[PDB]
Amino acid sequence: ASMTGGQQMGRGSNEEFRPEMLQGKKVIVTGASKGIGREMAYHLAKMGAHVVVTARSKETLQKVVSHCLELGAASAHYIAGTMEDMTFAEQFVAQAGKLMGGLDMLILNHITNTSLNLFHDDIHHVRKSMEVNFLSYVVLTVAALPMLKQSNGSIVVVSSLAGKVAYPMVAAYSASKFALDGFFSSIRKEYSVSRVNVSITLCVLGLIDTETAMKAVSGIVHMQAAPKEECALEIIKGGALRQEEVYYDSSRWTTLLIRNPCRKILEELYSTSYNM
Amino acid sequence: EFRPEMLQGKKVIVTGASKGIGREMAYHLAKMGAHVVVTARSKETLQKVVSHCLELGAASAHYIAGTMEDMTFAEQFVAQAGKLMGGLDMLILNHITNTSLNLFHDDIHHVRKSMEVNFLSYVVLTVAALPMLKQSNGSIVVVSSLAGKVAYPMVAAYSASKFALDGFFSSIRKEYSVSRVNVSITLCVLGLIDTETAMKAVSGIVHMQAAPKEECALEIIKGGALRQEEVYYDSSRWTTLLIRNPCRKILEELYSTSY
Ligand SMILES: NC(=O)c1ccc[n+]([C@@H]2O[C@H](COP(=O)([O-])OP(=O)(O)OC[C@H]3O[C@@H](n4cnc5c(N)ncnc54)[C@H](OP(=O)(O)O)[C@@H]3O)[C@@H](O)[C@H]2O)c1
Ligand SMILES: NC(=O)c1ccc[n+]([C@@H]2O[C@H](COP(=O)([O-])OP(=O)(O)OC[C@H]3O[C@@H](n4cnc5c(N)ncnc54)[C@H](OP(=O)(O)O)[C@@H]3O)[C@@H](O)[C@H]2O)c1
Ligand SMILES: O=C(C[C@]1(c2ccc(-c3ccc(F)cc3)cc2)[C@H]2C[C@H]3C[C@@H]1C[C@@H](C2)[C@@H]3O)N1CC(O)C1
Ligand SMILES: O=C(C[C@]1(c2ccc(-c3ccc(F)cc3)cc2)[C@H]2C[C@H]3C[C@@H]1C[C@@H](C2)[C@@H]3O)N1CC(O)C1
Repeated sequence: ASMTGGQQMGRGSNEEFRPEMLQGKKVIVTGASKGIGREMAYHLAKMGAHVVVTARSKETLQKVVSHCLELGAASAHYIAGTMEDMTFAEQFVAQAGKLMGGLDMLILNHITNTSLNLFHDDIHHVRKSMEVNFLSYVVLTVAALPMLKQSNGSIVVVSSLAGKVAYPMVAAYSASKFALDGFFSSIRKEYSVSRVNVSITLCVLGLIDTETAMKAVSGIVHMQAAPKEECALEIIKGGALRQEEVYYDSSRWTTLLIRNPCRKILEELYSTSYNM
Repeated sequence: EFRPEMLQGKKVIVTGASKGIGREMAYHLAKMGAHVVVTARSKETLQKVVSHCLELGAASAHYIAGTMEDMTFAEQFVAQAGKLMGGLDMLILNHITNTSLNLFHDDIHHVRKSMEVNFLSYVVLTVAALPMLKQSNGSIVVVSSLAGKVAYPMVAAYSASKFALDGFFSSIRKEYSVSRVNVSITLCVLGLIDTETAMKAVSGIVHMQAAPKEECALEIIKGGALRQEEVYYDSSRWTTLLIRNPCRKILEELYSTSY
């Protein structure tokens, strides 16, 4: 332990993933009682990492923690509460970081319960989507940044194809996912010039075979769903490799067209438009 | 091709119209003979715009002062304006909360205020205006930015609110298409303009070739009247070439076959 030293990241480490990259890493996973969140928890447990999981259900989180330790998690803990409460979001991070003695990766995955419907007048759902899916993520980031700066850590933001392109029946949801891109892509550029060695991974996902998604699309949307296990891993891979964006969808056509080279070009052209 | 006669007698709302691009839009509409209801917080500055609008030949010109931080004011403003003009043909959403260029550290109050003013009030204003716009087969004009399409440092909260506008309004545009709601949605993606606020905020930080606010305001009205989905306005030739996302339109068309 004390007689041990070196680095997992060398030549090729920016390109090829190894589960050893997550060995002994301190990770937070939000919305981890089910779906992709729970699948990410499980993969991190297997890779030999420390985990602190959160969601509103204490019972469901207990089950995840139990199973997480069984898979070989360096440590597994939960803190239950709602991400509607900005005070809970802020203290959760400090309370979670106390448990692990720091933080290497912050996985922001939770969303407020959403169903497919046309927008008419539900301003409460518009506001709640902005608060839970976007604002809580900002609060969690502010609370986690001192620890991530110490560890030269990572922020992993779970977004959607609906956070890159427009879709009907998800206006409030899509607004909150687009906001994530605007916010986190802007601070990534600030961290670059301020030499803050905290990476930011935005994960653009298509349909995933989670219970919630399958029930929500039932009889409304007829689309191929990708497996939640592989999705969870691809998210962790991009985070560990410090990739700016991760794309995961069933369609070959999506993977080919989702990338925006012109955005990357426009963003480069203003390096020469910035003072000290 | 646009014609100023398209706005002749039209019932238009212009938000954030006491100065800059908003005031320039209020002036162009008055020249075209539209009925106008302008808003911002400054009663004095709005009076000057109304007077200068009636001076340019507006069919009618009114102002209602108040803050877009108050969702109740936003909702009631539309009904109030709708009572004044006897309906609505165009809703121009232009206001934003006062923003300066700074690195993000812990200002969650500015993140929340940016989402409330620059995004949420736009949604509130739209909900309140939609019955009238459905009657007139009207238009919604959303003033966004290049920072609402690409990432920029020192504007995290602002950029988040402009990206949110794209997500929201582009999604409801697709819903209006399938629900056969004949209300068009124009998202205006603007580059650096020569307004007092922007010229002051970029001073000693960034320099460019500031596009004129007069022409900008007209290009916004043009896109709205022509019912264009998106309007792009910037001084750079390279921006106009790279700003468009054809692959997004292609991907959006592929998922139309799934419901
Ligand atoms: N599923 C897909 O097809 C798909 C596609 C694209 C993107 N994504 C993204 O992937 C992520 C995970 O989706 P999923 O389908 O795996 O979700 P899921 O199975 O529905 O799980 C949602 C998780 O968030 C928690 N949560 C709900 N409300 C919350 C609140 N108020 N405060 C805190 N946590 C809350 C849930 O537990 P409690 O209810 O007990 O709180 C649960 O752990 C989301 O960011 C989603 O947008 C998924
Ligand atoms: N100028 C540029 O370079 C540029 C570039 C890209 C995009 N844009 C977009 O263009 C639009 C207009 O920009 P501009 O440069 O013309 O702005 P501006 O001169 O700063 O005008 C802002 C307007 O919003 C009002 N406003 C501010 N806070 C308000 C509040 N809480 N409630 C209601 N009204 C409020 C202001 O007046 P009061 O203080 O009296 O209320 C004023 O009428 C914005 O959406 C901006 O993002 C501009
Ligand atoms: O982000 C999600 C997943 C999801 C969604 C969103 C949009 C549509 C969709 C598809 C074709 C259309 F034409 C219109 C809408 C269907 C489902 C699920 C349902 C609902 C909203 C959102 C998050 C979860 C899970 C929530 O429960 N997705 C799947 C898309 O690839 C991006
Ligand atoms: O949207 C605006 C205008 C504006 C802004 C935003 C970002 C930068 C910028 C430039 C180079 C960088 F590298 C980083 C940031 C500079 C100015 C102005 C200042 C401030 C924010 C925002 C709205 C108004 C006017 C508000 O008063 N713009 C001009 C860009 O083409 C898109």
